[PDB]
Amino acid sequence: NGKLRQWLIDQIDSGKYPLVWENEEKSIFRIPWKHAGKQDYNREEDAALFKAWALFKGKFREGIDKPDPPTWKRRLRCALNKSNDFEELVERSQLDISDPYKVYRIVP
Amino acid sequence: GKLRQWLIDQIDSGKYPGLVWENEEKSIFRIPWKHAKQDYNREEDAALFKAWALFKGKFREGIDKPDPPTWKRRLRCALNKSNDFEELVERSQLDISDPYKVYRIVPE
DNA sequence: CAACTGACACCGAGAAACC
DNA sequence: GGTTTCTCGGTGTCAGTTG
Repeated sequence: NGKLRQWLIDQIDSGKYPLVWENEEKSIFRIPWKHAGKQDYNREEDAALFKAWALFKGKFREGIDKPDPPTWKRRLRCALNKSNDFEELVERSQLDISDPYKVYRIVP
Repeated sequence: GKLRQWLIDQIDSGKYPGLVWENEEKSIFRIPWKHAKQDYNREEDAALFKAWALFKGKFREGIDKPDPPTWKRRLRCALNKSNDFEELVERSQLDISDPYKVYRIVPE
């Protein structure tokens, strides 16, 4: 249980996702949030985390199921919203720039 | 344990629509399972769920607030974890107008 | 028309509570 | 011990909104 917390911390610390820490206390971080309708949407890099969380919890299986980034994007938002681990800073969410992003926070 | 004899009396009563058998030995029966959408009504669709709460004194009429979600959750959690009831997932028609589930009463 | 969202319902699997 | 319920961290559904 509670695999979402440690998984996301490991994803941010990995740096493999070009989602970064916004402070050095490792308590507030960035996260990309590009809309899948924009002409700047690469289905691979933009939906990389959303696919990974579906691959992690055994929801999407390669070469077996039809890909669907919308469902992958919806599952991660509901997980972050429902989990008592991450509180989103909606007033700091800069969701209207060249590369939109949200801001979250982790508590004890 | 009161779940076995109680449910057998509910199906045999025929008071709830959809709660019927599938053989003459009364060992395989359909249970009406809808999603709370469509023509869902708290009366006819969620009647058996209220009976279990009243039977086990979990809901007093006019005192506790009606909560059909947890009423169906209690009956589900007890029905699934019961060893007197086998869920036949292969005949479980979940993709129809009035979806039902097939349960078998194991003898003992 | 696809994509997105919040509000609400749903779920299984250990962990309790309760015979 | 054996049975019913409670917890919890996810997930699904819908109706309206949005790019």
